[PDB]
Amino acid sequence: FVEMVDNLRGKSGQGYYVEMTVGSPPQTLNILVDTGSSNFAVGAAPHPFLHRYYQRQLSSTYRDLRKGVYVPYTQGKWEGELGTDLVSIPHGPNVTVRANIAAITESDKFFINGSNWEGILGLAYAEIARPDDSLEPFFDSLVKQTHVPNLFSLQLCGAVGGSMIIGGIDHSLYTGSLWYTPIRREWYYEVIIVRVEINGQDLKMDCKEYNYDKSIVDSGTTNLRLPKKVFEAAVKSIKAASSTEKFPDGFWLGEQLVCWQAGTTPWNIFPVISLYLMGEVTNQSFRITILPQQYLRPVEDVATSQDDCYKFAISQSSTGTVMGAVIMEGFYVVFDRARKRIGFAVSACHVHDEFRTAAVEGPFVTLDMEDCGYN
Ligand SMILES: CC(C)c1cccc(CNC[C@@H](O)[C@@H]2COC/C=C/C[C@@H](c3ccccc3)NC(=O)c3cc(cc(N(C)S(C)(=O)=O)c3)C(=O)N2)c1
Repeated sequence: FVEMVDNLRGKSGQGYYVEMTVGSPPQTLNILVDTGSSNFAVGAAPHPFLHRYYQRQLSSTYRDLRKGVYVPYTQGKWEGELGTDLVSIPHGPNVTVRANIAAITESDKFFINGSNWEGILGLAYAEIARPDDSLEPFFDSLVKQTHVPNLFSLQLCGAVGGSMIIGGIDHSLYTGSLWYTPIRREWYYEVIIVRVEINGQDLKMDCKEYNYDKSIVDSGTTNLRLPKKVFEAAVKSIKAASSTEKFPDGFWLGEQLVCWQAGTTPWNIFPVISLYLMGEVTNQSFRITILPQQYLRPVEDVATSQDDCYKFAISQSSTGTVMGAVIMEGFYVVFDRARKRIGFAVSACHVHDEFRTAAVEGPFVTLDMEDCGYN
């Protein structure tokens, strides 16, 4: 797995990407790793923000599937033409497999000026593939075509880099225990949140609320996104904990940055946030704790660089909870498809400071026998 270590790069909340090749002869593209969707898609026509794109006419292994496809995410949108071709991951397992590829020919607010990636690897299940669930996702083809075990793990670092280990778990990438929460249903990587605390204080809502109307693990979304009711309760609590300083409403909404004299950020006025995930046994849970160094994301800009400036990276959602890269960075996350479970452990690349450390820990029990799944 050592060959696979540090095979991810990124630009800081611009997304983590892995090098892949498509076509014969191999065309090199950087591909965003997305556990929040299930299409493999690449830029296939010129675009002002693409340094390079897939040229189907140059690949003798390309087969056209005579079917278009359109994919709108929460933000960003592309459309294109389906086909298959040979795909490999130079710093992944040593194999080449044939896979579906959407060749993107038009898009909106999807590619980013200077991002370095030219396509997207949807690693979730066929149930949410477009145009429908008969379009086998990349990781399904990989496992069917090779002897790779049905598991991958992500260590997203930033603050960027990281590792996606295909087929296994690399112990050098984490410390302490791995804790597992069940995948509720194979579509998104859907999980169940049973309790939320902000500086050790329970939000005290019915736990179904935390999962209204699903909770997902999504490396393709930057923020921790929360159902409105949870988001409003979370912000109330963070504000109360951090009340020695008062920030504008635009800060709370992600529309404005807050800035401090370089090196003087008052991390200790901001609370730790704990998400307790359903465990593998009845009414047991574990918690993952995040520090303000994860949920206050630095915005790099030479122009404001006398300061450190941050965006609040918790935001509201009308489509359920999204545990985005805010939650994943500094955890080693194991997508154990074979055992229908997702493991979390503290990563070798945790942020911590001299006072507080992100954690994955348990077990915790609750007598209340309510199931937290929203039907
Ligand atoms: C089943 C499919 C069709 C579907 C449909 C609807 C929702 C989903 C759930 N998964 C979404 C994921 O798949 C795509 C993937 O997008 C990858 C792009 C990353 C670029 C990055 C970025 C943009 C601009 C500057 C820096 C980074 N975007 C976000 O962080 C980025 C990306 C996305 C959402 C956000 N949020 C809205 S946010 C502002 O963090 O709250 C942020 C997003 O939609 N990501 C899935």
